[PDB]
Amino acid sequence: NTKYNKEFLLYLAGFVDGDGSIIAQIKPNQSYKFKHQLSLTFQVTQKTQRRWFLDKLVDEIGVGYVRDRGSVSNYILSEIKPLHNFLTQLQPFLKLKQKQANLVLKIIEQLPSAKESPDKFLEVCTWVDQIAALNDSKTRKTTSETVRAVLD
Amino acid sequence: NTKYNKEFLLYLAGFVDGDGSIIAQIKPNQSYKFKHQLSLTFQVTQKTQRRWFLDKLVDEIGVGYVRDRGSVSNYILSEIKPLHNFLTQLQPFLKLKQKQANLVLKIIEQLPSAKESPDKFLEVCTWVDQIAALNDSKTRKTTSETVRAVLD
DNA sequence: TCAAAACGTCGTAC
DNA sequence: GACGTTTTGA
DNA sequence: TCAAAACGTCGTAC
DNA sequence: GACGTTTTGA
Ligand SMILES: [Mg+2]
Ligand SMILES: [Mg+2]
Ligand SMILES: [Mg+2]
Ligand code: NA
Repeated sequence: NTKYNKEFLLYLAGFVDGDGSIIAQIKPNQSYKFKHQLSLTFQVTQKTQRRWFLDKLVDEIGVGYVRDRGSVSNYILSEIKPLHNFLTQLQPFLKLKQKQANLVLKIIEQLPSAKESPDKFLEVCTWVDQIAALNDSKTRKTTSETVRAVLD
Repeated sequence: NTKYNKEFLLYLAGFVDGDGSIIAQIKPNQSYKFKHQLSLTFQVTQKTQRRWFLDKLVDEIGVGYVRDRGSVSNYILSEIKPLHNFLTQLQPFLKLKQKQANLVLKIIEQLPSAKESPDKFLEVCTWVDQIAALNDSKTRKTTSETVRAVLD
């Protein structure tokens, strides 16, 4: 796992606290044992005319990709291992999004265990609730309650 | 002149590039010799529920203030001397807003001479045009062209 | 006559 | 910014 | 059954 | 985020 430079992390942390997102999702999906996917995403959003900025992020992070949705574009990192490595290093410098970052870390490390028991899986969905609670969440639909209602 | 930590400036630069604004305005105002005020503003916006972040900033920058504006709040720095001192030190770390930062500095250093001649005043106004051209400017009204007419 | 503050509005870029 | 639904390709 | 990508919309918080 | 109009107080 690559070691990121501190100056880079410091600036990136600031910019993430401003225009980034640390996202956790429970995605209803019939092909999973517990009928839901656990989905983590690190994202940085910027007007497409400045997507060169996001393209640099890819070079500097060395992983992830940029997707253009129209007037706006996103840097995206969803790969679990690279995500853990990156957040572990960024986390210390976050001020607005530190708890979310850490909750993500906690979730990733427990995934293996969440696969085993419906209970441990339900607990983990709770951590996702905390992430969403900390964020400026407005259009969320699938929660730990949703999972509890399905595991029956 | 108060001298800021690099760790501080690096994180703040990222956050500014994200959620900050470097604003230059020509404010129509009859009480001025050229019938407009030159206004410089450094601004950071954030949901009012995260005020404390902005309030911390005031302590850390040691100058400026926070204004709650309903559901959103703002850190503001308008005083010219601290603004020059702060921007001079922040500028090396901005990626998105570095050019307007340098333009603000130039304007500040020229203000005195700009008050002497309408021609120099006009030129300075063209630099504020440049700052607005760099920003995601959408509702601008007063430009150097409008100053130009008035001085006629 | 000026620097600075007070207060308000708009259209996205998050 | 922070979600959503559905598809891919193991 | 899964990790990850593809693709889309909502409601502000810039 | 990035403007706008109007007021304060030396
Ligand atoms: Mg923000
Ligand atoms: Mg931004
Ligand atoms: Mg923003
Ligand atoms: Na904006």
